[PDB]
Amino acid sequence: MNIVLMGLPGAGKGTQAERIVEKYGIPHISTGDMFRAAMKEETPLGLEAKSYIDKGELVPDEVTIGIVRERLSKSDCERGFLLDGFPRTVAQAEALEELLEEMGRPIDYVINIQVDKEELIARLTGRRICSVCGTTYHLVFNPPKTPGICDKDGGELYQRADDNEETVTKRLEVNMKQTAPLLAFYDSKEVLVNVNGQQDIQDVFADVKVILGGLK
Ligand SMILES: Nc1ncnc2c1ncn2[C@@H]1O[C@H](COP(=O)(O)OP(=O)(O)OP(=O)(O)OP(=O)(O)OP(=O)(O)OC[C@H]2O[C@@H](n3cnc4c(N)ncnc43)[C@H](O)[C@@H]2O)[C@@H](O)[C@H]1O
Ligand SMILES: [Zn+2]
Repeated sequence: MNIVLMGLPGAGKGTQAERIVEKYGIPHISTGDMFRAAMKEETPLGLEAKSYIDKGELVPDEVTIGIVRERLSKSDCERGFLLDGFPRTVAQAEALEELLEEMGRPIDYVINIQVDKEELIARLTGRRICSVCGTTYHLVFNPPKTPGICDKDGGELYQRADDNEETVTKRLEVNMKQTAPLLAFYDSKEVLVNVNGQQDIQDVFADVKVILGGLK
């Protein structure tokens, strides 16, 4: 099961990836996670990515492709894999198509999670993450028992640095522009499948399961 999740910022890719992971046991390769790890450790790759991430811009293709190429250089990815947030440009997708052809591991499905932009903005600006355990909540859609605090550990919830309104607006603008031709690319390859992301989490995942059930 060689799967790409795509969707505009806030579409719920990470939420669905966690479920896909737990059910099918394929590795979750998240560029967003990998960049945030590098940023937090202040590595040279981290500091390079940060200038872009903090503005809501894409990290250049050169470094991104190269970190993904080799993440996929691993024995855990022979089962299959779940790419979350890569590719997000046609040039990324074309690099990935080549690499995977050579690797014998071409993409089965690209699952595109579709959510109205108004809701996307609400999802991102209202997201709150536990500073203690990393659990994600949402002010409206999945609120804590006590506002501002994690149910599990009493930890303070915070808003991610790139989830303020102005950075969200930039992130949507950047990704809307790149998503248009990327979807055309994967549709021409006949691997694109759309899913309605504006359902409860369990129902979105139910639709994902129908798609992937055939690849168990
Ligand atoms: N390939 C690449 N090339 C270049 N640069 C790259 C790159 N990949 C990354 N980058 C760089 O790294 C940066 C960060 O990357 P990235 O994190 O990949 O940005 P993303 O696509 O903007 O959107 P998020 O990933 O923030 O959210 P998500 O869609 O996973 O949503 P979640 O599941 O949390 O859910 C969102 C919220 O909604 C809630 N929620 C989720 N599902 C539902 C639902 N079904 N109903 C109600 N609420 C829900 C959640 O609780 C949560 O509060 C990029 O901006 C770019 O700078
Ligand atoms: Zn917590």
